[PDB]
Amino acid sequence: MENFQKVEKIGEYGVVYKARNKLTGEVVALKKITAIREISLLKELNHPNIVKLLDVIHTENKLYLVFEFLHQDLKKFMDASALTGIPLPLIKSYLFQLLQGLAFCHSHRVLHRDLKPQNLLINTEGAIKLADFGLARAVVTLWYRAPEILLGCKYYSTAVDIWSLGCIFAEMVTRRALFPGDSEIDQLFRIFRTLGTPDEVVWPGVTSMPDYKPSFPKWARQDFSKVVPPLDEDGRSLLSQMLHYDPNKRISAKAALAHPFFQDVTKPVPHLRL
Ligand SMILES: CN(C)CCCNS(=O)(=O)c1ccc(Nc2nccc(-c3cnc4cccnn34)n2)cc1
Repeated sequence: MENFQKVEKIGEYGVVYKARNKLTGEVVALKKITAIREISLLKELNHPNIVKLLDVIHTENKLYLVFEFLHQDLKKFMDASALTGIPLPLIKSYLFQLLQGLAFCHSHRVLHRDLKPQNLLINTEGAIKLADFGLARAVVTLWYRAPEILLGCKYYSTAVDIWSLGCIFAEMVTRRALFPGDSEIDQLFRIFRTLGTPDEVVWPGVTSMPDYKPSFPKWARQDFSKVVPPLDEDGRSLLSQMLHYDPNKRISAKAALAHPFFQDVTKPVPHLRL
């Protein structure tokens, strides 16, 4: 690690730093944290929409991960685009690319588990990539947590990543977080108030989940025309399938890529202020 010089703090698994390789002049993203094996497995998991894991350094009982450096994260970009909003064509491009990244990771049996604007990175060329993948297996925000996780499911599936991405999708479109909960129960009830309290009809087996309680209030479902007004009908049908209660009914990344919404997708370049 004496080969790297910290430049600035990026965020805080561990803390992430923007650093410089004094043995190449290369700029990278440095994260300071059975594990060794799992981590080494992610270094082979390469794709255009996944932040590349360059090296793993295990020393002094400490674990350091070296990642390629990207220009800005989605949280900052959304804040910067708050006045006029991100153009629809760019929103569509970002969603399409992220679905490609998830389709790839999911085909390799790897899930993210904690997708959020903060770990989605973009560059001046118009690309977007997933970061902090698989690490989630080797104050925190609950806004993007899938309902099966909140209800105590022990062995959830790749479907949890689709739910998180759907929430991010809605947020780029409306400039408002879909389910901004500040506690697990508040998060769960916010989802219920919008999508309706789930029951055995729409979600077989839900009433027998670890944290489900017959005493839950029973709210009715709302129309998506009210949830995401500026989104056209193809966008709304796609979003509804990404937000299905039953993990088994929720659309897969692969199936989503074939949805009508993407028939006119393109790759615009963002206006980034660095
Ligand atoms: C809270 N504010 C002070 C803003 C914080 C910084 N936001 S930013 O858009 O300037 C900005 C954010 C990120 C970058 N680069 C960059 N490249 C590659 C990776 C990462 C990055 C971030 N978490 C993680 C977690 C794991 C792995 N990688 N990894 N980050 C540049 C700029």
